[PDB]
Amino acid sequence: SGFRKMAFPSGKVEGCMVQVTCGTTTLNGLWLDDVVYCPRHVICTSEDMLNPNYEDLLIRKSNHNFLVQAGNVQLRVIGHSMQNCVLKLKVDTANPKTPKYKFVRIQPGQTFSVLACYNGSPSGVYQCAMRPNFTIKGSFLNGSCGSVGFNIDYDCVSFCYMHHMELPTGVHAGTDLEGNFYGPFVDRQTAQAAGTDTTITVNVLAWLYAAVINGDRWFLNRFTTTLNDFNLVAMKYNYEPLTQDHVDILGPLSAQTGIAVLDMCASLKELLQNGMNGRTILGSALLEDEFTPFDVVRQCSGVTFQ
Amino acid sequence: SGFRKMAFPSGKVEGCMVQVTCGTTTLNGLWLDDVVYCPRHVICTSEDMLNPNYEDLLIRKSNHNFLVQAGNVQLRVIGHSMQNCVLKLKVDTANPKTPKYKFVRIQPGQTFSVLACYNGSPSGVYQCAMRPNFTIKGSFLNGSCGSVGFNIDYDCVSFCYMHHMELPTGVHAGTDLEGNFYGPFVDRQTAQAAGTDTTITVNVLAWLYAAVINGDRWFLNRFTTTLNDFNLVAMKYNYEPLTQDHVDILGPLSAQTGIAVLDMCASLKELLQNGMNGRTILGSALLEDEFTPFDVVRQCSGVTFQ
Ligand SMILES: O=C(c1cc(=O)[nH]c(=O)[nH]1)N1CCN(c2ccc(Br)c(Cl)c2)CC1
Ligand SMILES: O=C(c1cc(=O)[nH]c(=O)[nH]1)N1CCN(c2ccc(Br)c(Cl)c2)CC1
Repeated sequence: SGFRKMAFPSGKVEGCMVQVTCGTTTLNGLWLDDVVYCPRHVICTSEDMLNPNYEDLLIRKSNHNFLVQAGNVQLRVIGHSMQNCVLKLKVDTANPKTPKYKFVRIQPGQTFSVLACYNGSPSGVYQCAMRPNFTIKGSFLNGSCGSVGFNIDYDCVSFCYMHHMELPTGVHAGTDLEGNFYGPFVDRQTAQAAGTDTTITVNVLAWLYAAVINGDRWFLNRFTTTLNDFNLVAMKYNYEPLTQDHVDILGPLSAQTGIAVLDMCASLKELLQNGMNGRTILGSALLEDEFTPFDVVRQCSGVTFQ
Repeated sequence: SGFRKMAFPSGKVEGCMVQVTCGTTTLNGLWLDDVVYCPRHVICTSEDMLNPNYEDLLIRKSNHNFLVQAGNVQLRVIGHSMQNCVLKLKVDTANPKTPKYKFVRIQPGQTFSVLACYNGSPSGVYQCAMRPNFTIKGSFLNGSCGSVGFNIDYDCVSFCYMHHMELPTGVHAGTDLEGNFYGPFVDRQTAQAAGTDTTITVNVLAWLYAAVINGDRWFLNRFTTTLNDFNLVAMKYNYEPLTQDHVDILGPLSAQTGIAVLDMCASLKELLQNGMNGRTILGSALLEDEFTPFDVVRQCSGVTFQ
């Protein structure tokens, strides 16, 4: 038992991280097969950041302008292209540690692990959620661009995020691995703001089920509510509305605890209207919304990865 | 910027995890050079768990009673011995992925990363602290025994924890890699209880410095206190006393923020006596004590690992 913010083991990804230098700018790249992927803003200088024309900037570059290092080994760049906001550097050597992988775009509310890197070298791993406003609340310092987010499905790494920038409010923004930005952001050093965030309701419910599994039951009650009655209260507190699809997803947790979803919604309704009154749930004094139903099952039932 | 519960990258450890079977009992082992380390209670059956005599139990075993699997490859056990509460299985093949490593015993209040494993296969990584009562608040299911805790110093893995059991209160207990139990626990299925836990004061202060670095300043004030005045209040709230050694350790964070340690102690004194009044610090409504001063520096200043 117990419940922790658990990340995926990062070994399969650590062997793919490289350092990419263009001019006086260095950041991280992702080396799969014979391609290195990195944020295209590595080709910007100080004069270009405010309003870059990436097509012009890229045509003025040659392969030898790009220095790629995998530890000590230097990778020779034999070609380069741009795919949306990502630069694809073709190199002469295919990464022998290339895992089975795919590129997936995730949805708001889903979670993934982040491998924070500096100078191509892995620094730490942590779990986060894609927020409803398409930002993530990450932890990144200067030099972290090109760090990736991933999930592990069986033996397959699903890459879903590459880090590009920090917004003024301290939250982070990036792209999928096809270079399409999550959210209405662009890779230029202008003043961009995220929209208002909301709380991920289906995740809060999954976490309340994790609490019950771990012996925290004080917030339960005998009432029940309807989907429309709950959603009417949730709207008032900046909570995402709950759909029938969310109810079915919570099914396995309802069965393991014998507590129906709509029963749990009534408990959440009370917690929203009255607060926790100095009591905690799973060691938190706030409602946690960065665990999906699958995260809870994986940690409260058990799923390993070969 | 940002602040997350960050674990160390686990790749170097994932290549050392193996499955160890003795009879109908399977758990995880740590394979370094030509030795596999695992909890000695793998040699217990149902009749032995209540009052095991491990010397008798071990003499009745031969090398062929121990099945060790590294993925698919079977490792031939050519010898076995017992070191305190750990079994050392000598195998015919040295692990070629053996990293530079050492065995260290950590102190209460220090943090480490846990690689949770099932059937020799890594499942997740998370950060935790050794509590003042020598337990950890982990997340472990049936089959997790032999999972290890570690820190990474430069390129060296310092192994500090091997998981042995869950106590009745839901917290976890284990040994260092020499097989010496952290705390007054023994590997028998009797009713053992942890002593009362206290809050790790130097860690709370480090976290308040992380908050200031990340722009949370509402709890600051202009007062100052003495070490003895603070400790008098901290004792009342089940907080570890603060020593001059703790003050020096916090030095780098005091310098980066310009806020003296004793100034921060006065803020903490107020937070203990008045509460947070519905306000949060770094997204928490409770005082967090599982980040050391070094954790904060590493995340709020930057340290990678080759
Ligand atoms: O490495 C970091 C960084 C990431 C982070 O999350 N937090 C932090 O403090 N620093 N930066 C800032 C973004 N930057 C950047 C350069 C050109 C363009 Br065009 C754009 Cl859009 C961004 C590259 C360097
Ligand atoms: O795998 C787990 C486990 C760990 C955990 O943390 N949580 C959980 O639920 N299960 N166990 C329980 C301990 N057990 C065990 C066997 C013999 C002896 Br003698 C002792 Cl002392 C313990 C081996 C099997």
